[PDB]
Parts: sequence; C-alpha cells; structure tokens
Amino acid sequence: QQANSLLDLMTIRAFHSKILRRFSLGTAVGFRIRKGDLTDIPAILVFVARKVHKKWLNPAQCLPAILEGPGGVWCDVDVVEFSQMFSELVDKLCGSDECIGSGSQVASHETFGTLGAIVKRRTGNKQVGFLTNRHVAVDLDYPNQKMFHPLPPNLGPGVYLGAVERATSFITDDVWYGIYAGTNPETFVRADGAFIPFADDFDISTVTTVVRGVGDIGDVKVIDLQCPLNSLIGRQVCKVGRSSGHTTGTVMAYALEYNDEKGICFFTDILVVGENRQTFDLEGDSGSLIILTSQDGEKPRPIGIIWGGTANRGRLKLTSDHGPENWTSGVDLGRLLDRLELDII
Amino acid sequence: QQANSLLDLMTIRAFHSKILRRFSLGTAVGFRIRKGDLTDIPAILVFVARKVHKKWLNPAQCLPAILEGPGGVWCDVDVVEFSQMFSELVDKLCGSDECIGSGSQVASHETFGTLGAIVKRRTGNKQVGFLTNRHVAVDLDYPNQKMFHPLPPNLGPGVYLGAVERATSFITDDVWYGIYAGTNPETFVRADGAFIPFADDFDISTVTTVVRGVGDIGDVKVIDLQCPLNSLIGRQVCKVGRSSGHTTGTVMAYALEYNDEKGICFFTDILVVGENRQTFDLEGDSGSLIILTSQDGEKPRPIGIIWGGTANRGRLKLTSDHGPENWTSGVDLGRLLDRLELDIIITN
Amino acid sequence: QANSLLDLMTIRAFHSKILRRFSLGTAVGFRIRKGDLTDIPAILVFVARKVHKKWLNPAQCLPAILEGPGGVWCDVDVVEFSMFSELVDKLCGSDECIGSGSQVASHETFGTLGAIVKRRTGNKQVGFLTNRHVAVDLDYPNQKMFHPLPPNLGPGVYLGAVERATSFITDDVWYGIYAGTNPETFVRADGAFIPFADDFDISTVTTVVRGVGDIGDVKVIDLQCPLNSLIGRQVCKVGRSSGHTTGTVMAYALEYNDEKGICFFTDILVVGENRQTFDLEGDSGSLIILTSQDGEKPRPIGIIWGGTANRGRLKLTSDHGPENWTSGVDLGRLLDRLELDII
Ligand SMILES: Nc1ncnc2c1ncn2[C@@H]1O[C@H](COP(=O)(O)OP(=O)(O)OP(=O)(O)O)[C@@H](O)[C@H]1O
Ligand SMILES: Nc1ncnc2c1ncn2[C@@H]1O[C@H](COP(=O)(O)OP(=O)(O)OP(=O)(O)O)[C@@H](O)[C@H]1O
Ligand SMILES: Nc1ncnc2c1ncn2[C@@H]1O[C@H](COP(=O)(O)OP(=O)(O)OP(=O)(O)O)[C@@H](O)[C@H]1O
Repeated sequence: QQANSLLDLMTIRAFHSKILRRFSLGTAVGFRIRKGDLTDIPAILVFVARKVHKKWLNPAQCLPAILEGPGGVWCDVDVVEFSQMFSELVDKLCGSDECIGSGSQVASHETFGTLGAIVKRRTGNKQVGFLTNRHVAVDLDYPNQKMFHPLPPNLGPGVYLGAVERATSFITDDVWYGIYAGTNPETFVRADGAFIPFADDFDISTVTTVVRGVGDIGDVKVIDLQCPLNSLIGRQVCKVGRSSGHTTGTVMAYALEYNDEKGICFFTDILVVGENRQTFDLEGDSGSLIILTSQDGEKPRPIGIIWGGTANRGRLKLTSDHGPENWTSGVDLGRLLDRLELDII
Repeated sequence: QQANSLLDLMTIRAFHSKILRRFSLGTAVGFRIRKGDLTDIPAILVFVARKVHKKWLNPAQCLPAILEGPGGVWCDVDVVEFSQMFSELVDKLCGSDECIGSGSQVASHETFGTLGAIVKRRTGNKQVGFLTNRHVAVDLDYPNQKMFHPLPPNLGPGVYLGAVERATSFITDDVWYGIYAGTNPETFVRADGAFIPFADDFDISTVTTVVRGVGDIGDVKVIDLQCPLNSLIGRQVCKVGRSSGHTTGTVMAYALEYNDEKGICFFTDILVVGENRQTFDLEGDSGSLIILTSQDGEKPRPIGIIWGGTANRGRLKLTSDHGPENWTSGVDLGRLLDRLELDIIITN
Repeated sequence: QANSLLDLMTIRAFHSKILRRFSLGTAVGFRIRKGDLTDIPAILVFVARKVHKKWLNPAQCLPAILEGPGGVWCDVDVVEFSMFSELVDKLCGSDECIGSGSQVASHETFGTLGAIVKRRTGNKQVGFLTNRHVAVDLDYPNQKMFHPLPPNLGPGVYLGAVERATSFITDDVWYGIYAGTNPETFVRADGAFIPFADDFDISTVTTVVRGVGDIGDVKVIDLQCPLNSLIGRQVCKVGRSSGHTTGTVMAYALEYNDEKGICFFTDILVVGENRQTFDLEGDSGSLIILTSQDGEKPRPIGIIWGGTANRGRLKLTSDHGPENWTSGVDLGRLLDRLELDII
C-alpha cells in the first residue's frame, strides 16, 4: 500500500536512512515534484549538491526509484538539487503602533526578533506573557535576560516587557515526534521556544490579541501525524514579520533531516517557500507565526513558528529555467506549546 | 502673537537651547511637516534618532508641543526623524565644453569639486576669478594651492587656472548672523569659501556667465531675517553639478544646529531636500550654486552654495510608507560674498 | 583601624558613590608605595592615568581616608590601572597519567584541568573541575571533552560530559553580605564539574601536582581573618602553556563595571614575580596553590579565571613597564555552591 500519512514516510526514510545519507546532503518527506510543480504522489525528497544525467553517474550513486519499508509500504524517490521594505504595517510594527501584538519587534540587549504571540501558563499562577525564539530572546551567557521594546535603553528609547522564565534548547526525537526517526543515538530536534511573562508594572490595556495584516485567528492547528499528507503539505500559509510585513508561501517538505560538521543529526519541522518568486522571510523575522490561511471561510489557524533566516544556510535551486529560491524552516507550534505548557490567547 | 520671521524662531531656539539639546540630535526652524507634507504653521524642527509613541517615553523625554519666548512670542515644535549620471550636460561639464563657468569641474592636486560662480574682487585691482568651497579649493598643508581644469597634470591633461588668494572656514555667529544664536561662545558657523582668481596668462574669452541647463541669472538674493518664512522656506530651487547634472529640490529648514563629539556647536544655513525621491546631489557636487526657481517670469537668482554630499553623515527617514531621503546643506551666498568682498557677475 | 576584610567591604559599600565617578575599579588590600607592598590596610582604586595632584581639580581629587558606620577608618591607595620545556611537553599529552593542570581540548577551545574532585551526595562520582568557557558550549549544553585533542583535530580519548556548572551568583549568597548598593550585583563563579566516563580508565588519574608535589586540604578564605593571611602571600600555579610559575596576591574583591552598567566581582588578583607573566593563554582553570610555609603542605586557594592579555595589564610608575595581572575565583565558595570535594 502506498504511503498516506507522515508516519509511513518517516518510517520509510528511517529504514533506508543510511543509503539516502550516503550520497546526499539532506532528506525529507512530501510529494513528488516535477518541473518545479508539486504533485499528489507521496515520496521522499533527497537533496543533492548538483543534478547531472545518469550517464555520468556510477551505479553506486544511482538512487533507487522506489523505496520500500516495513509492512509493505512503498514510496517514490525524488532527488532535488541543494546548494527592509518601507510600508505602513512595517512602520507600525517597528514602533509606530499604539498597541502591542503579534508581529511586533522585540529587541534584546544584543539581538532582535519578531514577537510570536500572547500566551498564558496552563498551571501555576497562570501569568500572561509572550512566546518567542531562544537564539534572540535570551543570550546563552545570561540565562535570564530582560526584554525591551522597541530597543534597549542603550540603543534608544524603550519600555521593559519582562524576563525569560522557561526556554527549550533541544528535545529528543522520541519525546517530540513519539517515534524513532533516526538510527543515530544522538538525534535531536530544535524547539527554539521561550516564554517571557509580562512585567508586574507593565500595562495590560496596551496588549492586543489581533494579528495585524491577517485578522482574527482560530485555535492552534495540531499537526496529527495520522492525517492525510494533503491536509498539511501543499497548503498555502501566511506570515507576519517586523522586517518582512505580510508574506505568503507554500509548504513543500516536512521533517527535514540533516547532519552538522560534527555528525550530530538535526531535524527541521516545516519547510516552506515564498510565492511569486518572493523570499518568504528575511533577517530579523525570527519569531513570526506561520498561519494556515482561511478555507471555506474558516478562521486561519497558526501551525508553527519560523525558526529564523535561512539565507545563511542554503537555497533551493530549480532545474526548470529558473534561479534558486529561498526556503524557510519551521518549528511546530502544538508540540512547542505542549512542551512549554502554554495556551495561546 | 504667532511668530512669522526667522528672527523670532532663532530667538525661541536660543532661549530654550538646553531643553531641546538634552534629548535631540539637531535643531532647525521652518514649517511643520505633517505626514510628509509641508504645512504653513511655523515651528522649530527637532531631530531624533528614532520615532516612537508617547506612551513609551518618560515625562522628561516628551518634548512640549509649544514654547514661549520673550515678549509673548510662541511657536510650535515638529519632531523629524534623523538617522555619475551619464548625460550630455554632465559630459560637457566634465571638460568637453567650449567654455568654463558655473558648474564646471575644478580639480586640485588631491580632490575635485564644482565651480561655484565667476566673481570680481570688490577692492584691490578688480581681480576677476571664481568662488568655491574652501575644503577642495585649498589643501590643508598648502595655503596657496594651484587650480587645474578638468584634471591636474599629475592625473591627466589640463590647464592652470590660478592660485588660492583668500579663504574662510569658521566665523563667529555674532559677526555672521548679527544675533546670538546660542548660549555658547565657542559657537561658530562654517562658511567654507575661497576666492580663486584667474591666471594672468589664462584666456578670458572662454569664460561664460551663463549657467548651462538653466540660463541667465540675476543679482544674488540676500536672505532677510525679517522677511516672512514663506519667502525662503518651502521654495523650489535648482542646481547644476558636474556629477548629478541638473537637479531640482525644495528648501525645508534654515539655521540647522549640530553638536560634534568635542561639544563644539556648528551651524548650517540652508537645508534642501530632493524632489520625486531623487537625491539633490552626490559626491563631487560641492560648490554647486543653488538658484531659486523663477516665479512669474522673473529672472532666477542664486541664494547660496552647496557644501557637499551628506551621504557621509546621514539621512532623514520619512515615516509615511517610504524610505530615507537624502538631504543637502548649503551656506548663504550673500553673507559669504560680503565677508569675502566679492561681486557676482551675471552679464558678459 | 580595619583589620578584617569585612570592614573594608563595608566601608567600600557605604561610600560606593564617589569612588565610582572617576575610577575603573575598586578593591581592598594593602597600600602600595614605590612599587612595593606596605602593611597599612587600604582600599585600592584603579584609574586610567596617575597624574600629579597639581594638574587635578579638587572635584577629581579623591580623599585619602574614609570613615565607616562604626568608626572604622581606612586610607586610600590610588594605583593607575590600564614556553618549551620537558614539563610543558609532558603536560601537553606526553604524560602517562592525567592530573591537575593537564590539557583538555573540546570541539571548539582548549583549557587546563583544574583539579580532581568528587560529589558529596548522590552517586559521589569522581571527575574534575574546570571553567565553563572551555568545557561548556551553550549552543551544545552537553559537550564532550578529549585529551589532548578531539578526534576531529587529532588523537584523543573520551573523558566525560559536563553535568553541573555555574556562571553567575548573587553577591549576597556568595559573600554572605551585601557588597554593593546594586541588586544586579553578580559574581563570576565560572565553575563546571565534569564526571569521568563509566568506561574511562580510573587507574591513570593521579592526585599529585606536576612540578609542585602533594597538596593538602583546600584553604577557605575567611573575611574575618587578617589581611596578612591572604594579602601579600606567595602563590604558585601550573599551566599547560606557562609551565610552573610563581606570583604574589595583590587585591581581593575586585569590582568592574561593564559597558551596560552591570557590575561584576572577581575574587583574587595575582601578579607575576620578577616581571614575568603569571600565566599565558590556555592556562584558565589552573589551580593556585599557596606557597608552603614552615614545612606545611601547600593548600590551593582558587582557580584561575583566564588570561588577562585581553583585559589589560597593571602599569607601574617606577622605572619599569606594565606587569600583567591574573584573575581568580575562590575555590572554597565555588566548591560549597557546587557541592564538590577535592580528593
Ligand atoms: N548523487 C547525484 N548527483 C548528481 N545528480 C544526481 C544524483 N542522484 C541523482 N541525480 C540526478 O537527479 C535525477 C533525480 O530525478 P528526480 O526523480 O528527482 O526527478 P524527476 O521527477 O525525474 O524530474 P525533474 O528533473 O523535473 O525533477 C536523477 O535522475 C539523476 O539524473
Ligand atoms: N524624544 C523623542 N524621541 C522619540 N519620539 C519622540 C520624542 N519626542 C516626541 N516624540 C514623538 O514624536 C511626535 C512628534 O510629532 P510631530 O511634532 O511630528 O507632529 P505631527 O505633525 O502631528 O506628526 P506626524 O509627523 O506623525 O504627522 C510626538 O508626538 C511623539 O510621538
Ligand atoms: N582621579 C585621579 N586621577 C589621577 N591621579 C590621581 C587621581 N586621584 C589621585 N591621583 C594621584 O594619585 C596619588 C595617589 O597616591 P597613593 O595613594 O598611591 O599614595 P602613595 O602610596 O604615597 O604614592 P606612590 O604610589 O606614588 O608612592 C594622589 O596623590 C594623586 O597624586
């Protein structure tokens, strides 16, 4: 039987992980892509440095057309080559907006990013704070730092938001996905989540729960691994960022697996690409909510958060008379909330 | 009574200099700017590093909307954000023209600039030469620097034009404006002018008094502090430079004040901003004449000279769905001519 | 007169508003006259340049004597503030056994082994103590260490992974008393305990110090003890790059303000002898052992924080050039906080 859900593709990739990684830079699951378009045939996306004809390729590097795993499940094999706009919304999010909400710029003493969303703690005092990344919100040298908006007191005027309380660095793949997606013993998944509660003296009347440029949003869309592939992969999503305004894109790959220079395996949740030849995100967009758009009038639903700028890692080069495109990685929102024990307002 | 002259604005700025200086990057006087459009309400413009809502500013950090001066004069406050064209005219001014005049390129041993205008010495033996900025006209090590056009012989073919006779860099505010512009003694306005006379063997038949791309010009328009603000602020000007060609802009503020790292106050006379989101000038345009646009068919008249490119200092970022716009600083022509004792030439 | 370090600390804290205007740092100890240590207790003040009093306005002229809330008075000392050998080769990885001062290389940086220790509670695992700057990389909280080089850079063996570490501690908890009018007061602990791997061979670990010998128990620093017990005492250290070196303790409870206004505290200040540098780069984490007196076994007193070549040097004004200084963290308080006992 052909693969239908993400779990089958993940199992197939894990079973033949060695062969896929033997002559490749990365692996993921999704739909087969032909001539730059997304089809409806489930398959495994294999990233290579360059694309060449089979004539100049030895049989060792000739990847099999079909990969078959336990239980009779089989899938196709796809080899893919791998290598501040001034607007009213951007100005408002940069310090021109009276209220504070999603997409607002949050600057630390050293780095800056985009405000993720307003959340509340499930247990304890149930303090209301905001959720963001961990590479910008908190510097590793100082575990507990402060938050300033728009800028700290040394760079310019600003107000104090709060201090970092709970943050996550890495999580074992078993805890995150619930299944073993890799044979290497030290498999990790990046969360890059942190919660900063609002200060006691901070006014709460200036906090808004409406996302600028999108409008009202629904409940968090939990990505169930048993759901059909077409449910999540290929759906058009939108994002709001301080330096990128409002952007739209489409998701192509999920659970991208790669290895660093030290051989440690790492996983990325969501892989998306901007639409109409436009880059999905830019520098300073760390902390932008990826939201699945409205369908049949239903309220848009956040599904994840952008990890950060991918321009420093690589680009997706298309082989159909087109230049390389910019891909953006993502981090799951439901699993991050579950780990952080937070509820989105 | 609402102030309507530059003198009142200068008095208000000087009387409350400390308050503005405490949390400002610069001060000027002119017309209030709302949503990127100049208004008719006179106000003192205060320049800040960034613009934020008043809710995230301390009570001492909030500049008052209005201020009062001696005798009952009151004025508003406007906070403003602060942070080679290949053409036939440019080619001709580069050294391919049949005559040398305003806008021509003058190159020293090290740097280059644009000829200001042909002038005549009021006193002495009625020497005839030209006016330009002091920075490029004279080398800091050689008080008497030679002039070449279009390039010095060490860098390319050219002819000798003359030698620097007199130059001025800084002058006390009392002598320049006639009034005390601040509560600082060590206050000096930057004239940055030099008079370079033509060589005895140089041919005067090749000197023309007609500005290329504009036409004939009239007498220098002296700026009076008692005149209405609308006379100078908000008017349209045009300039010709050897690098940017012909460029049109608008005057936005007067008597800009700046503080250096050492704490020495400095003053700039004319503040210009380009039109249609186009830079007023670029590097190498220093010394280009600023000419007020003709009105009701009147002959255009120069109002000042251009100090140089501002790209090495900063830009003002408009907060209306647009990016930073380049601005230019200039020095009053009439006061510089009076100090240097020079007379402009407008006819052959 | 101030006889204990606590009196000097209280005096400095009470008047910590006039010495911070025109000073780069403050500490306590003995007044220095003509380049030599005196016996008069005083508070050391660090200035960029030691100009003459005549060319100094009265506002910038600091008082020479201060009085505390209990009648204690102390003077003011103003000091201007700005190898290939067999032992080194053996310590670099040529020794059959590991021990104090041994080179330990991580995936990014390398450092010196502080001392072999054990945990008081729990499994009481046996490991070693070092600095977090080298042993711990925060973009990889659990890092691996190899001696003398990591596999990617050369031959080596697996030692273990960092389990517990401390970077900053509140001043009240560390010293026990409020040392500053500032609440964002922090003290740089910089101590990480790495336990030996289960498969690691424990027969190759020695508690003897190369170039020094056997050492006794850790000598805890008591703020109530006379300054002579700690200030002006000779100390020695063994570093991977600097071999065996000796120096003298100069200052205690040094305070420094960063560019962001956050104050930080360093415990021990040491200076090399004979105009020789106390330590070089890569010697961070080396133990500081008090010189043996009257035949008593040497007792370590702290751990070197790191090289000061990137932080400045002590400039003297007696026909001599600047002398490099070294910063250290008290061993007793760090061990108490981290619950570790030196074997
Ligand atoms: N290791 C490799 N190095 C270089 N080129 C390779 C390597 N492995 C495969 N290729 C080339 O990449 C091709 C992958 O084809 P794939 O199945 O991904 O695409 P397709 O659906 O046939 O069409 P399209 O080219 O439009 O994507 C292989 O046929 C071979 O030409
Ligand atoms: N020191 C300061 N730093 C930053 N922002 C400031 C400072 N002082 C005032 N502001 C902000 O700048 C605003 C000044 O507005 P301005 O004087 O330009 O009036 P306006 O013409 O009504 O405004 P606009 O140009 O936005 O149409 C103040 O209302 C406050 O929001
Ligand atoms: N803020 C300052 N900046 C520069 N120099 C200063 C400052 N305050 C004091 N001084 C100078 O430093 C001297 C401090 O001398 P100090 O306290 O070390 O006495 P001393 O031990 O007798 O002197 P010495 O070390 O020269 O033998 C003051 O007498 C004055 O000359």
